[PDB]
Amino acid sequence: DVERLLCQKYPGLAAELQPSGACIIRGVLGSEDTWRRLKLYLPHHPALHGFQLYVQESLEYKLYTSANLKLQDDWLLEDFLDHLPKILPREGNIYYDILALYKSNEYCLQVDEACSMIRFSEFTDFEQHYLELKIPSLLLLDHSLPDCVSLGEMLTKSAGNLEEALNLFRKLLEDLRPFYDNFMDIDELCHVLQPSPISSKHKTRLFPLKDRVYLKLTIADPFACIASMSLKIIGPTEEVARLRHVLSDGLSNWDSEMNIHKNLLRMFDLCYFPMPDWSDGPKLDEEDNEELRCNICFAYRLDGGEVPLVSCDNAKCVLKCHAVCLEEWFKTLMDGKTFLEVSFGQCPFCKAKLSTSFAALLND
Ligand SMILES: OC[C@H]1O[C@H](O[C@H]2[C@H](O)[C@@H](O)[C@@H](O)O[C@@H]2CO)[C@H](O)[C@@H](O)[C@@H]1O
Ligand SMILES: [Au+]
Ligand SMILES: [Au+]
Ligand SMILES: [Au+]
Ligand SMILES: [Au+]
Ligand SMILES: [Au+]
Ligand SMILES: [Au+]
Ligand SMILES: [Au+]
Ligand SMILES: [Au+]
Ligand SMILES: [Zn+2]
Ligand SMILES: [Zn+2]
Repeated sequence: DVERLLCQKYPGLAAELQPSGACIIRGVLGSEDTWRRLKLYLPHHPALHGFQLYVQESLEYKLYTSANLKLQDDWLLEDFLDHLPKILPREGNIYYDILALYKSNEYCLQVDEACSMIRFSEFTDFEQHYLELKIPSLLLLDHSLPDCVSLGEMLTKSAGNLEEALNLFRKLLEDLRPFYDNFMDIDELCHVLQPSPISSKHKTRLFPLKDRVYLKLTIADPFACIASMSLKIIGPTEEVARLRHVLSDGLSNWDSEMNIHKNLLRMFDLCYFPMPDWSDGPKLDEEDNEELRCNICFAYRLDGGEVPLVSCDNAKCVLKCHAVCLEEWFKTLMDGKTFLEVSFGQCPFCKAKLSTSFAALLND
């Protein structure tokens, strides 16, 4: 309807309606030699009067009402938009600054040819982390840290010179040690199945709790490590059902003076998590049916390191599956309604109960 006109003529605007018969348009409107950040309130869409335009003049938003700004008596939204852009009214040296930072025991600083970009790395106590900026922009290129962090935004607003940038970054690193430290133990003492290749960026970890039962740890806010912590039990219906109670209790009894790993051991009454060990002897014995490969894709490991973990309650149904290879089945089954309303579906193979706890492997 209106996002139509917004799509063809204004790709940088987002028209959000309200059930309150109103309409808010935010986004960017542009002319050939200028653009503005914009927020337009329209109390009476499609009538313009009573309009409330917020244009970012610099640091703050400037407000335009009918008193502020004068429209035409006949204009519609379109008219108002393609008209709007015309009606609205020591410095130190960076190369020196690089040389200033070049030598240091706390990080190696690398300069690209033509010095178009620089890269900090091998940070002390965070040797895995790195930061790349454009020169002399100081525009954020690549970097470690979960992608959900608004580092770019932080830099532009809070970092004036190269040194200020470096430090803002090392600041977050310190802020992030609890997040990182916490995954330290889980990575070394648990058998982490996904992410296949673990990186400074991943806010997640999936590992086995016991035979047939996986536990997926996920940390929404890397700065609010435990506040944003979240556990999900994945496995056969009854195991899931059973363990879900343990989980609740475990959280209620959370020992704040213990990290997540040890707190999980506490939670599930284990002195250690299941993990491959030389003491398992040589496998061979058992020779799990040669087919551990999905069973739909006929692949074992996907381009993203996904692995066949899905399995019905029926011990006798040899047959596993990548969650994504079954993504629709999981959504066409439990569409909307929560998984306690829908615990399972039918094993498309033996018909057995198939826990919908696996849908948890989706999305991410
Ligand atoms: O007798 C089995 C085994 O128990 C312990 O080994 C554990 C190990 O501590 C963990 O990594 C766990 O995930 O699996 C291993 C095998 O059960 C003992 O430490 C080990 O010496 C012993 O053989
Ligand atoms: Au568009
Ligand atoms: Au709208
Ligand atoms: Au140098
Ligand atoms: Au280096
Ligand atoms: Au984030
Ligand atoms: Au934590
Ligand atoms: Au033990
Ligand atoms: Au359907
Ligand atoms: Zn698959
Ligand atoms: Zn089955």
